[PDB]
Amino acid sequence: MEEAYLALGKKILEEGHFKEDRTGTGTYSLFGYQMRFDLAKGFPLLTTKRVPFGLIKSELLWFLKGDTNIRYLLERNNHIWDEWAFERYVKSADYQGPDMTDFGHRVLQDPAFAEQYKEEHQKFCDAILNDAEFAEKYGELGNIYGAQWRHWETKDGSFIDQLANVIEMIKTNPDSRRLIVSAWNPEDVPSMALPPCHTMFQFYVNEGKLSCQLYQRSADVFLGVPFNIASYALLTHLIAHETGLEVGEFVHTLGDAHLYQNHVEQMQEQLSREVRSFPTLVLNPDKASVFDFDMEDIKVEGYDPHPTIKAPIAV
Amino acid sequence: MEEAYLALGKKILEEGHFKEDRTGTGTYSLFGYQMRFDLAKGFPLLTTKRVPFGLIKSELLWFLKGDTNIRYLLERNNHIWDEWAFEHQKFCDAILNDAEFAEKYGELGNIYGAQWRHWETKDGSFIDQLANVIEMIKTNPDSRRLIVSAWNPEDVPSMALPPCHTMFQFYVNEGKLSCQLYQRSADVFLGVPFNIASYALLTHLIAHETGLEVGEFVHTLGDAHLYQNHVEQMQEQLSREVRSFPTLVLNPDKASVFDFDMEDIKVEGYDPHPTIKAPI
Ligand SMILES: CN(Cc1cnc2nc(N)nc(N)c2n1)c1ccc(C(=O)N[C@@H](CCC(=O)O)C(=O)O)cc1
Repeated sequence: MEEAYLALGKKILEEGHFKEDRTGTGTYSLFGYQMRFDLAKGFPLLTTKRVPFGLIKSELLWFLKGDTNIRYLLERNNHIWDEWAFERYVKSADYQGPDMTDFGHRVLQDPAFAEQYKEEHQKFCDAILNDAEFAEKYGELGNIYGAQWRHWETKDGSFIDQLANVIEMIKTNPDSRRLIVSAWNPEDVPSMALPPCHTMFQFYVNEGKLSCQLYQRSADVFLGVPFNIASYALLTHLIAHETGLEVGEFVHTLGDAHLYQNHVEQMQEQLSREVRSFPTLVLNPDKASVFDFDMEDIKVEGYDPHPTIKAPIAV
Repeated sequence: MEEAYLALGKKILEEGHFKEDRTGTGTYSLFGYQMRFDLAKGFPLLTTKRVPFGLIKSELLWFLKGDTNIRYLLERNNHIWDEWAFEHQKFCDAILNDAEFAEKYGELGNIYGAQWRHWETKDGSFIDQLANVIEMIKTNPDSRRLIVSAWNPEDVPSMALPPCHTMFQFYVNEGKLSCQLYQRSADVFLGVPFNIASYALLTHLIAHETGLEVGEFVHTLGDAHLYQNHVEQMQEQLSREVRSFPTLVLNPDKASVFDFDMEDIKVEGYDPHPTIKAPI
């Protein structure tokens, strides 16, 4: 239930001790958490603030087609993966605009700098979208979620399609205890723009219902977790659709659940709002495979949330 | 709290879903569970039934030193894998006497020790996950990436018993080390008690190695299942009055944990109820 999520954010506000982090922003943090969402009770897209499903869709599709290049994402006007690509670009030999050291923090404090970042960011996206050589070198994120789900590279010159295998074990072996997809590949971690935040997931089956547990090593509570819940819920409806099954519980397990110190006013303002009905997910009955779904094949209807609460993304 | 485990077995008896596998094995089942153990309240060896700590020690020391060979376990009366290795005593004996014969037939290959200390790459090199996470702990305690993984999908479909312990994550706040463990499948009566002690000891060992106090051990389960002829044994356990967990005592005169042998790990104040027997 939404309440479960809202309770996480309260609990970190109350009890989460302060902890320095890679990004430099600062966080309040807990270790070890578990939220459950019965998906039969509604599609878990938060109603206490507007959460952009279109962006959740395209990021999922992007993960399922096995792709790790932002061009696809930018073609559908999704900029949620932009900064890590931009950061890679500005640290490269090829970049020659103004010094973008520390842009993640300096856009908040310095207005003529944010304008400069805004300019460079705009030429970066237009280069990715219109220069195939540039897209190819600088849209790339490494072997992040998509590469590991579809094309986990083997020792002897091949690849394992993890996701597709697990879908097929669900169909023929619904009681197996190894319905597991991992994105944590120790070989590829240092190559990755970021190691996987949602690290690994497991499926389970009882009386014709499909349930999923996610292990998430690092959980950005205000910005990310609303994405991840919806992302993994959508994935579960997709797999239940392909596999001919009803939809079960999504269980969200966390390692470091953190509230960025600059998300606190947002998380308090979110707590002051009454919970509304979850929406209903709608899928194309004509599509048969998880991997056949496109943007028009997935809608959410009945979504009537409270207003957008803006916050700054860490790094 | 030991009551977290006890509520878990009680919830399985009450709400667990029955299933029956190809061999004809019954189980009662739940998906998604989390138990926490505050290690400053005591070391979580079960008091409601006797749990054999020696076997947990020997087996954790064997994973920790990266050893995949039974000779170590055999020198310490631990027998839990001399089946996937096996006139019987002739073999056990020969492993224990002949210097070469142990290497020839006592190797077990790919399991926790090899995966924690020796994860093979494409170019033929090896990653020592555990060693690396220890230096990360000392040098970057605020890291959200203190992860060790036992799950390679290249090797799982090939292997005899794929790891029930799929990954663990460390965490540090205010001079205190915690560990969360994701376990994809769990024997609630015989395995889980065995696994709570193991991973709490691991946490204690890594805290000693890095000069930290112990925080929590968090146990997260996927498929948690009670075998149908553990029911009578689980019910018998829930009728017994919880006691205080005991105290772990680690030898303070050995600096590194990679030198710890059986004699250097002691449990004090351990007053469990009688051993409960069951099939495995
Ligand atoms: C890609 N992604 C997953 C991802 C990757 N690295 C991360 N790194 C950190 N520190 N925190 C995260 N949540 C995070 N998340 C993200 C990234 C940004 C937003 C985000 O800024 N969303 C805004 C803006 C949405 C919009 O474009 O309108 C929101 O209001 O929810 C969400 C998910």
